[PDB]
Parts: sequence; C-alpha cells; structure tokens
Amino acid sequence: PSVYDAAAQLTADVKKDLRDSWKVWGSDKKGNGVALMTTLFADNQETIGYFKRLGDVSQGMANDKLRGHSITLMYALQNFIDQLDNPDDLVCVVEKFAVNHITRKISAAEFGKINGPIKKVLASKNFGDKYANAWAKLVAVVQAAL
Amino acid sequence: SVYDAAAQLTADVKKDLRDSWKVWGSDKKGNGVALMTTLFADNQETIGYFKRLGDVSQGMANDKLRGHSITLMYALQNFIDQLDNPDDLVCVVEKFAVNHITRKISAAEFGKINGPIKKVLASKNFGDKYANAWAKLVAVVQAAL
Ligand code: HEM
Ligand code: HEM
Ligand SMILES: [Xe]
Ligand SMILES: [Xe]
Ligand SMILES: [Xe]
Ligand SMILES: [Xe]
Repeated sequence: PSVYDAAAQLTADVKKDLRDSWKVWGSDKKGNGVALMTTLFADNQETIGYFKRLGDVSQGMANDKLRGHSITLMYALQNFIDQLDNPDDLVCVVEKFAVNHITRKISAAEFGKINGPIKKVLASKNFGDKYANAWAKLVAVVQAAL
Repeated sequence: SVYDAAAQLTADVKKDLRDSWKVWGSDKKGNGVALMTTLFADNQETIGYFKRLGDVSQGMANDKLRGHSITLMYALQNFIDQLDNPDDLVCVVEKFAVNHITRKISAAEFGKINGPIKKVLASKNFGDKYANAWAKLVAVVQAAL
C-alpha cells in the first residue's frame, strides 16, 4: 500500500473526529505540545537519547529548545489537519516530515510510539478511544512513508 | 541580538504583519509555491541548496517543492502566532535558524527572501510598508543565524 492509499482512506467521519478534537487540543500549541513530548519521555524513556539537541527534556516548559520544538511539532499537526480534504496535499507534507524522521533513523514502529501519548493527552481533554483511534489513522499515514 | 530584533516588533509592526498575513496566509499552497519560485527565479545562485527537492523549475507540479512550500508557510503562521510573546517567538525562530544553519545558510543569504516577499505582497496590494514589517520579522531570524 502507498501513502496516498493511507491518505485516501481517511473517511469523512475520521476527519470530523480529527477536526473536532484538534480544535481543542491544538488550540494551545505550547502547552499541549510540551505535554505531548513530556508524556512521550515519561512512558517511552528509550526515546530520550534521540532528542539530545534539545538539552534536558525534563525541564519542560522552561527549556526553550524543547518549547520551540514542541510548538513546531504542533504546527506539523496543524498542517496535516488543514490538508485532510486533499490527499495530494496531505501526502506531500507527510512525505516532507517523514524525511525529517528518516534522516534520524526513526522507524515506522518508533514513530507509532506517539500514539500512547496522544491517547493520554486526548483523554486529559475527555476525548476518548474513538478519537485516539482517529489519530492513530493519521499517524499511520506518516508510518506509510517510513 | 535575537531578543533585540524581536523588540523591534512594535504594536504598529505587529499589526501590519497580522493585516497582511490575513491575506497572504490564506492560500498557503499557492502563495508558498509562488514565494519559492520567485526566490529561485530572482536568486538563481540559491537553487543549489535545494537539491533535495529535485527540479524546482517545475514549481507546483513538483511534489517535494509543494510539501516544502506549504510547510514554509506554516513556519510563518507559527511566527505570527508568537508575536504576543517575545520569549516564544525567539524559541521558534531559533529552531528554524538551526534548520538553516545545517544547510549553511547565512544571515545575508536568508535575507535574499526580502525581495521575493516584497514582490509577492505588492502583487496582492500590500506595499512597501508591509514589506518593511516583514523585513523586521526576517531580521529576527537573521539575528539567530
Ligand atoms: C505526531 C508525531 C510526530 C510529529 C508530527 C513529529 C514532528 C516533528 C517535527 C516537526 C520535527 C522537526 C524536524 C526538523 O526540524 O528537522 C521533529 C523532530 C524530531 N522528531 Fe518528531 N514528530 C513526531 C513523532 C516523533 C517520534 C515518536 C519520534 C521518536 C521516536 C520522533 C523523533 C524526532 C527526532 C529525533 C527529531 C529531531 C529533534 C531535534 O534534534 O531537533 N518524532 N519531529
Ligand atoms: C521566509 C523565509 C524562510 C522561511 C520561513 C523558511 C522556512 C523553512 C522551513 C520551515 C524549512 C524546513 C526545515 C527542515 O525541515 O529541515 C526550510 C528548509 C530550507 N530552507 Fe528555508 N526558509 C526561509 C528562507 C530561506 C532562504 C532565503 C534560503 C536560502 C537562501 C533557505 C534555505 C533552505 C534550505 C536549503 C532548506 C532545506 C530544503 C530541503 O532540503 O528540504 N530558506 N526553510
Ligand atoms: Xe511527522
Ligand atoms: Xe500524525
Ligand atoms: Xe525561518
Ligand atoms: Xe520570516
């Protein structure tokens, strides 16, 4: 299967659930981006070494490099959400960010580690399993490129 | 100083940035690709840096260029959204500065984007006042390079 295949398979219902949840947990990109990363490092401590450029990622909001990273990650997600209705456009931005991760030797399975943290941050805003599953389908579009 | 450069974004400059972005940022694919092709056409000595993207003369038809160009416009979106808070603007500017330092882009070469910005804004009826505002934002990145 192709990335385009994965992008084309996102249905109206999945896109609605992505948009509805993103309206909330994408609204505070600094706060929720840093929370997402902090949750990744709490539950997947084996990934911390990949992020050495950011310095001490336990410093959370106080760490300027972590904050800048985290905000920018949330604009990658903003970009994806805004491209949902045009698979051509979604694929080309997914492929861009996939290259960012391939050059860091991040596998499809490793990228998929983000689903745990997304599920938790969603649940902190009372978006439950249906929303986590929708986000896993979007994550899987990136995995198709990895 | 990146912090001193950020301090140049006064109330009037922030307003001009926001007012012009409401138009410029409303079509990120079309306007992003137009900005890039203007850069390449008018500054051909920069094209070599973009080798990953392949044949950039293909413009919109080049998938890698399209993905790059959309994403660039979300960097600008990010900057606009940080204008309220100099500390946050600086940390995202520094992030993107690192991206350009790895590509061996200097402050002077980054500043080559100002001609293209002036041109594409003028075509949308945002003139020198708006170009100058965007130049002040570009200068924040330049200070970090
Ligand atoms: C929702 C999921 C994710 C998104 C949207 C995302 C997005 C990003 C973005 C936008 C960057 C900056 C790229 C650059 O400037 O070169 C980045 C960097 C990075 N990402 Fe992710 N990422 C995600 C998940 C992950 C996961 C789960 C891992 C690892 C297991 C990972 C590892 C990395 C690494 C190592 C970097 C480089 C950090 C640095 O040195 O600047 N990413 N990511
Ligand atoms: C408004 C001004 C600009 C902004 C906001 C901007 C933004 C970006 C962004 C967001 C990326 C992706 C970074 C990554 O994923 O590693 C990037 C890549 C790049 N930028 Fe810029 N950029 C600007 C101007 C310039 C200029 C003027 C030059 C060169 C003279 C330049 C050279 C590059 C290069 C060579 C890449 C890497 C392309 C690739 O191989 O993927 N940038 N830029
Ligand atoms: Xe990504
Ligand atoms: Xe994603
Ligand atoms: Xe930038
Ligand atoms: Xe900029």
